[PDB]
Amino acid sequence: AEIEQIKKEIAYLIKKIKEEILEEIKKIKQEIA
Amino acid sequence: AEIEQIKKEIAYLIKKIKEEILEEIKKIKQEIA
Amino acid sequence: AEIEQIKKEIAYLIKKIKEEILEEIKKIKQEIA
Ligand SMILES: [Cl-]
Ligand SMILES: [Cl-]
Ligand SMILES: [Cl-]
Ligand SMILES: [Cl-]
Ligand code: NI
Ligand code: NI
Ligand code: NI
Repeated sequence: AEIEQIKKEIAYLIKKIKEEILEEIKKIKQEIA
Repeated sequence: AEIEQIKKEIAYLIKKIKEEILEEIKKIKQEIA
Repeated sequence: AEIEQIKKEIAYLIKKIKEEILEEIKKIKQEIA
């Protein structure tokens, strides 16, 4: 059960992480547009 | 070895998200040249 | 104990990866200014 809990918690964190940084990049694009 | 293998599969996953984000940053960078 | 260790190693890499990308993004923000 726990290893399956782990797999779930990681894919999710990785998704937020990816998006958290992509936003920093999106603001830069809008700015220097 | 089963959990170790799991570590390597997730590690492979982060290096890819890392590189995938860097490319979006490299695109803008290439434009800013 | 092997699951706990795998978490530590995964959280560390995710933490580093994030900042290593933000540091690259900051270099680009400097090229713009
Ligand atoms: Cl650090
Ligand atoms: Cl640091
Ligand atoms: Cl660092
Ligand atoms: Cl820093
Ligand atoms: Ni530090
Ligand atoms: Ni830093
Ligand atoms: Ni550092």
